[PDB]
Amino acid sequence: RSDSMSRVWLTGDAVVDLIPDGQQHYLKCPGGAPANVAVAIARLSGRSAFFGRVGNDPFGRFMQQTLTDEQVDCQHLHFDPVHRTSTVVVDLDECGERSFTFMVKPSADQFLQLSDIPSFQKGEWLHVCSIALANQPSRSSTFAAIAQMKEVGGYVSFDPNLREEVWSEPQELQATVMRAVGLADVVKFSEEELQFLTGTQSIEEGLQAIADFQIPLVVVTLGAKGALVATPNSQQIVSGKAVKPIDCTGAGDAFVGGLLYRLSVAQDWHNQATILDAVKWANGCGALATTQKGAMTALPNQAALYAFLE
Amino acid sequence: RSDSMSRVWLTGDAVVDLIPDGQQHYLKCPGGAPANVAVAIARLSGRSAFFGRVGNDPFGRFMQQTLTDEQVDCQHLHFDPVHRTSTVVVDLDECGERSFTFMVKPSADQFLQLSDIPSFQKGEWLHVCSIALANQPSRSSTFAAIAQMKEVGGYVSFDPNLREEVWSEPQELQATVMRAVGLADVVKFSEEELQFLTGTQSIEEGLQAIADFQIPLVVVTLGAKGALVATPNSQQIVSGKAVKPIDCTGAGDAFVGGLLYRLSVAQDWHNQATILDAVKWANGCGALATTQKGAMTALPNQAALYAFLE
Ligand SMILES: Nc1ncnc2c1ncn2[C@@H]1O[C@H](COP(=O)(O)OP(=O)(O)O)[C@@H](O)[C@H]1O
Ligand SMILES: Nc1ncnc2c1ncn2[C@@H]1O[C@H](COP(=O)(O)OP(=O)(O)O)[C@@H](O)[C@H]1O
Ligand SMILES: OC[C@H]1O[C@](O)(CO)[C@@H](O)[C@@H]1O
Ligand SMILES: OC[C@H]1O[C@](O)(CO)[C@@H](O)[C@@H]1O
Ligand SMILES: [Ca+2]
Ligand SMILES: [Ca+2]
Ligand SMILES: [K+]
Ligand SMILES: [K+]
Repeated sequence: RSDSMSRVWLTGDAVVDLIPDGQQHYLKCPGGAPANVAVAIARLSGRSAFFGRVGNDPFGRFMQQTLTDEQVDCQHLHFDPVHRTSTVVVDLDECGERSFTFMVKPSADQFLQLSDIPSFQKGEWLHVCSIALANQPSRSSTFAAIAQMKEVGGYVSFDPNLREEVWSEPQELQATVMRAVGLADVVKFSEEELQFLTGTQSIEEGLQAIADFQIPLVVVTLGAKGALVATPNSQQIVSGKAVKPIDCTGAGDAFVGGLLYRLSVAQDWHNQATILDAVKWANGCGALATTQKGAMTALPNQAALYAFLE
Repeated sequence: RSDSMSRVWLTGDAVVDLIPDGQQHYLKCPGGAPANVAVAIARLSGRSAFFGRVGNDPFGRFMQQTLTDEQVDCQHLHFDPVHRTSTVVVDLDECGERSFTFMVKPSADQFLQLSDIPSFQKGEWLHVCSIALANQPSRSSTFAAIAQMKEVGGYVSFDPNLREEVWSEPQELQATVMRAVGLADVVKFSEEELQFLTGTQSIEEGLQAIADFQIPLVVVTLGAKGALVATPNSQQIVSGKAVKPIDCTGAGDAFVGGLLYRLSVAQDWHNQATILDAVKWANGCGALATTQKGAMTALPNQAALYAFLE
């Protein structure tokens, strides 16, 4: 027959990450979780497309140029006439949520409109993170996009990727995020995120707490220990090569990029061997992404990833 | 008798200027026009104090640490619980307003409150720029501070320092700025600013247009040609050494710093010889400030300034 490379849509925040380098200097690094995933998929020769809003400013034009250079489809990237592109300062002493300071609140992406959503098609993927749910109108626009992708027979990937300070009403984060968890085909958590969102003290408890959601695939990253893969009535650990991280920025998005790339090119992404293989790629991408400063810098192509996987 | 070094109060925006340096890098430079003037006065061994608002964030704490290191009194620098410190990207191909992109709108300084204003005393100075007038509540708070300084028998310095993009209602800029021009003892313009604000095509026309304001001292900077000094029924050019600029960022604030330092230590700042001498210092400071990247970096001490003046 013929191969079927499905398009992956990414939406949310494209951001400039200011990363200390020699510091009284910052590296000007392209970033923003869904932009990172888009570039990760494209670098692996996948088919990714971004829709959303950046600012009509140099940082916004920098992110548009970056995504375009990386062969990400940006036909549906919009430039807001008023609001500025997200600008984030990174603390290299931390990893994850604790490492980021958001200087632009609310940034242009928070003003995502219904009209920004492109036509979706059966079999396509949509990936979203929680910053897209942080404030209106992006929150309601993003939930509408999710419902539309489900309706047309596409698939939904959700990575909470929690950044509480972005929420003008942080008391709304837990419920809003769990509503999106309830819409997804694929959900990726860090260990801490799963426990926080479900109010549990163990991964096992956390998984039992969302069993009612009947999620096809839940993946819980375990840092160096790889990832727990949860499918209906089944859990297993998939572990890869451990590396000493130089810059953890973007590791989780790289992980999601490898995962979604392999799901997107699969005959049937629900196939258990397909999923386990996709997580092996995800682990490899996550490790490699830490080897250079910047979320996107070390996102691997297939030659590099295969060489690393052995 | 005894010398009388008057305190100069500065209020408005303290900002982090991101200046290309090796660029895919930015230099992280302390800045913001009234913060620049405060540091310029302190470096010349004057008595400067800052009141206003920065964000409760690393950039805000960086500016507090900077002003403190520079011996600027920061007892009245406040940290806003919600809004972020102003962050500005600099274009080295431009000078003045055209070189700055404001990423944080509205930044913490725009939320200056009546309670942020310190007690003023007779003979003290207050210096303000137009960003403090850009939006509420800072606009009304700053006009209140101005009226209070006038009432107690202090002096008011105003440097429009126009940055239109900071105004949520830019159609209000001209009238709002000219209202402040009408309150000042000392006003400093660039040539372009004077003509723009008065809607005239020459400096001479611009000066005639504000004659009705009965301003004690108007200074119009002329780039390398020095400055025009306008006092009642009198104008003269004061020119100093021309330098080849390396980074024009902060030149105008350095100029104001030298000017206000010498006015602040004078027996009678209205004295014409005093004023002309103060402008000679101002010119020297303006030139020296261009010799390094960053608004504050090359603000001179007296040893450097005297050596440059000859
Ligand atoms: N030292 C490390 N060695 C190998 N892989 C790592 C390492 N750190 C992170 N990763 C990889 O990248 C993924 C992301 O790691 P993680 O710390 O859980 O990021 P996040 O909390 O954002 O999900 C891991 O699942 C793992 O596959
Ligand atoms: N090439 C230059 N050579 C000497 N002095 C300069 C030079 N450029 C700027 N200055 C000094 O610094 C001041 C500020 O210059 P200017 O270009 O008018 O800045 P601004 O437009 O912000 O007021 C000048 O009045 C002048 O005294
Ligand atoms: O996941 C890493 C990414 O997440 C963010 O914090 C927000 O989207 C970015 O600053 C960073 O590149
Ligand atoms: O006058 C120079 C200063 O003016 C600003 O643009 C705003 O206050 C700063 O970015 C800069 O340091
Ligand atoms: Ca993450
Ligand atoms: Ca100026
Ligand atoms: K990295
Ligand atoms: K400079």
